[PDB]
Amino acid sequence: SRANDAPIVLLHGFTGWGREEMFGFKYWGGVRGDIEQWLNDNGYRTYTLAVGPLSSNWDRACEAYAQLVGGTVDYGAAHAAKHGHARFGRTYPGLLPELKRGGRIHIIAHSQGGQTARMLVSLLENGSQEEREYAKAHNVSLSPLFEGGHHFVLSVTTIATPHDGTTLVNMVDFTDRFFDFQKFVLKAAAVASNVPYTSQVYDFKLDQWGLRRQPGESFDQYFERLKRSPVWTSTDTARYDLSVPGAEKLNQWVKASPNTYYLSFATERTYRGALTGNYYPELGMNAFSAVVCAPFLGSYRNATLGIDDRWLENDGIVNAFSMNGPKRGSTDRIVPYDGTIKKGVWNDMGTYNVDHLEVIGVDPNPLFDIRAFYLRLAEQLASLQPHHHHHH
Ligand SMILES: [Ca+2]
Ligand SMILES: [Zn+2]
Repeated sequence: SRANDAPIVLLHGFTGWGREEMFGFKYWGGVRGDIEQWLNDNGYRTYTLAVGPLSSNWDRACEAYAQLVGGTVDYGAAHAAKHGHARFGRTYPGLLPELKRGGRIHIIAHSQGGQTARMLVSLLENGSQEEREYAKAHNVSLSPLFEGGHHFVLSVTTIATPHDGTTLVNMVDFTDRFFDFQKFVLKAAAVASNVPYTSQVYDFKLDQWGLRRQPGESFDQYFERLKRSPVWTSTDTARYDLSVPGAEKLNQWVKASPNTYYLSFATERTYRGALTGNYYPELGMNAFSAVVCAPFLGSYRNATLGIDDRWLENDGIVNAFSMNGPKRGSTDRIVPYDGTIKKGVWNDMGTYNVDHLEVIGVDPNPLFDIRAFYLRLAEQLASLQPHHHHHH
């Protein structure tokens, strides 16, 4: 039973949006309903974050912080000068003002949101030495997020997160397919990609970059312009952070806080071929994944990059091997769940048979009791004890 009162905060990956976006079709729930609503009705206070889907984890984090405490998004002076984008972003009212008063939160994250959640914890706790130094050498102002000392997160839960990246980015035509993936997600919500909708619909929130869908332009047309923009061609991008090498760099500095609980959930929707060693998409896998991504992920090898047989099992988007926690270029410890949730370590909760999109309800799966999954997760989060008295 209940040991803490901390609210839950939901966070997406390389696709995602606000609750008011996509005509109310939820990222968290999809065709199965509204996950946040489910948790609230069952008494687990829950909120929802919406950050730039194609943005670097660093940008998201700066966005998350601000969206949480309120204020104007500060990407940090050293960071903005480094990558040529605006230092300042969109302003937010603050979902949880209580955070500045001593309160904590639980983050549940999907896909790339996992990387972001980890980074956010790091920045909250340690800040950025680079930013502090810059501020002092150029006499510029500094955001609190970079000063360290913030203790907002009691726990982080990751679901189908590419902690060590996804080999997907290695597809010869990754660029066009990744955008076809966005198009599929749009379709999933009954939204067309070839129609110049006047209403916002899907805000990619690229304020830092000066990018936005223009009037008369469909999603298909906007994606052609995004493809050639800095959010797809620079290192400060989700595209980079997504790669195996990118994930490893991020792992070099984004470490697990000894004051925070970490939970990992893995996904797979594949079967192994006996003659080839490869992995193939199961029945029921989202269409797109099954035709476009799955075959590549379950067959792609690269020994010079350390991609071997353990990397084949995938969930249609991300290699399963990458989900339990960051390992490549990491000092984080990963411990198998033995019935007891330990602090400052990745508690590997196992592997669940559902794809990348089914786990959040964007893709239908009648055999997966989604509500029960999230509810059981909320119960475990609530039982988390802030203080663990060392015993027999
Ligand atoms: Ca399915
Ligand atoms: Zn940036």
